[PDB]
Amino acid sequence: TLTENKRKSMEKLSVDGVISALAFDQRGALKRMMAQHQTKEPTVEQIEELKSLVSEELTPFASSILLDPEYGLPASRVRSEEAGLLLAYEKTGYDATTTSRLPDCLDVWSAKRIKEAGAEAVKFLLYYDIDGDQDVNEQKKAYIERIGSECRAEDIPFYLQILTYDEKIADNASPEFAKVKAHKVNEAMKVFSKERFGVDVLKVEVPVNMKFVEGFADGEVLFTKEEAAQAFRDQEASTDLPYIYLSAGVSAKLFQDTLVFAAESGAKFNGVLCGRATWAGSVKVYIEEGPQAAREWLRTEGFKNIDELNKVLDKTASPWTEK
Amino acid sequence: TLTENKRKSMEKLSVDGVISALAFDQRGALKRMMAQHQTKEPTVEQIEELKSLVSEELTPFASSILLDPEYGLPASRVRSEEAGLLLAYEKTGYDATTTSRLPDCLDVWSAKRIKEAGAEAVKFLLYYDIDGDQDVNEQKKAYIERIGSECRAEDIPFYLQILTYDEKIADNASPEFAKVKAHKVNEAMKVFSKERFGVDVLKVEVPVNMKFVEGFADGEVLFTKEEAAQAFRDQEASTDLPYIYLSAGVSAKLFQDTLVFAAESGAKFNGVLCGRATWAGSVKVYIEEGPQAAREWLRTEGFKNIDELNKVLDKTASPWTEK
Ligand SMILES: [Ca+2]
Ligand SMILES: [Ca+2]
Repeated sequence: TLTENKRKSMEKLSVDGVISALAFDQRGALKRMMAQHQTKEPTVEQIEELKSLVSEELTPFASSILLDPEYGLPASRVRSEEAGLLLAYEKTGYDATTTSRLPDCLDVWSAKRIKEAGAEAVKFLLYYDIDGDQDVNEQKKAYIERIGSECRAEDIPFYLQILTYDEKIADNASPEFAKVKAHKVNEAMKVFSKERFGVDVLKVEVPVNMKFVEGFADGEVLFTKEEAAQAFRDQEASTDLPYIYLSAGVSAKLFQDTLVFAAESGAKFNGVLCGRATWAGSVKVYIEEGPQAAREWLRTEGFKNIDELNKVLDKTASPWTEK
Repeated sequence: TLTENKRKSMEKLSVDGVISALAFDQRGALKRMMAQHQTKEPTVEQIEELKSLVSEELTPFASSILLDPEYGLPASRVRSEEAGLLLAYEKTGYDATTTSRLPDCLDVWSAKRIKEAGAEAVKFLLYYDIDGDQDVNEQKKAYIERIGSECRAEDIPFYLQILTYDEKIADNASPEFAKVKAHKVNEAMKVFSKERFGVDVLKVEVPVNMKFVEGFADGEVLFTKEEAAQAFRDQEASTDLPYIYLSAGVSAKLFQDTLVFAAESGAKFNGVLCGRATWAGSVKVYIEEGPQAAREWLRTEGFKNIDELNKVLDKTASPWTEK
């Protein structure tokens, strides 16, 4: 169920019950991309400006935009008046020396402060290995309970992003991980759909690596179209919450093709929180050719990208209202 | 204002609006006391047992008991039927290699789990130097906001304990700290009485080191009685929340005389969360003579301490229900 304010907030993040959200809370990742044509270390001014350019030019075509409080608050204030705002709550990345990947909130932030900054949702990223250390997962579950409680008190939607992994499989893109991905994703969704975690929307991976599915694979084939289709249906059955897809390790085209396949298979996903593929190109242009060039790229190539995505969403997504 | 459930919980922790609570969530501190008396490391069983003995013998004379989830859950189950339960939420102690003393919740606990474990309040201890690093304090304030929000969502009273310190003063028993203690205590109370922190009751230090007050001092005198009295009045004017005193491990007699002085000075404190001043002597007995001897100490010296404290509370404390 949703409280009146949470419902209203959800409405501000979507169009006709579909979430077509632009993800741009990248921090370290964006800086690194920038580093790729580096006269110097990329500045705070540069990072914040590029987020503002993307926000200004592309949010007229997105139902909402996800930003980080570190670099993204200026960008958040210049978003289209028709677009809602989500703010990221987690610290980026994880310790590569250990396998625990424990969650940690931004040090001077709280759900209250996120709401005060104008957000209509709190977004939090959790790494979860359902088969991992039981004590680690207990600590993780407790952490999410806390955040869910915060969001209930502040009456602001809780968007929980889950990225799955295996403590013992180094590469998420490996065939080894592909074989267990459906299990990692769908079981994690079952866990955090439980009422006690206070989640309003799940941001999740597609439950299969399409690069190993028949018809989509350029190399080894691990799954038939039917087995992949069943994974999407299993995922649909793993939660009664609204859920939306993230894009990871795939091109814009493959992602869009996957949304088509997802819908064809019977998945009732309620939209996406996608970004990188849409605005990636603007980054090279911005560093090299300046902000005015980047603005033009976003107005042209940028619009093309997000518009193609929206037209795919129009024929594949299902409304969260239709619960 | 209290919600219906918070009020009911406050009622279970109090009698006629006065909190006569027994504090025994000590961990590191208890371990240190125990250290003073034996060769070996204290065992889990010994810590759990002594906590259960104090709970069994003394909670018939307290309106509630504060315990720690780590060693205190068995003790919580054998408390008097008439006594309420608070559970601690913070990890014990602080990092002595730095001056920030940052707060940290127990890893596998949440406010929801504390409530599920039968507690009628969440207690959290924060070290705070009002004059300290501003970024450190911003992080501390954000952290308390989160907990206050949790407690609002779970509809469970939030007891915030504040222990003051100075980043540049090593010993809080020193005359140097004594001269700034009132400032540290009263300004901290003011800050954490702000609505945004969601506190229901403050557990605080008396705003004076009584050992340096004329009439109480056996050595150097830093303060006249009128100056000490004014600090208590300043404290009363620093919050409109209920507040209760901790004993800080002074003698039972000095704590009792302090409460009388507080009341005479004009402090409208609403009770105590008193630990060491009551049961401290049981530790030596339990270690050296065993549980039965400790039980007999509690039934005699322990009772005498808490009985005389209750008599003093009866004539000094002010009801929270008058608010
Ligand atoms: Ca107020
Ligand atoms: Ca007052």
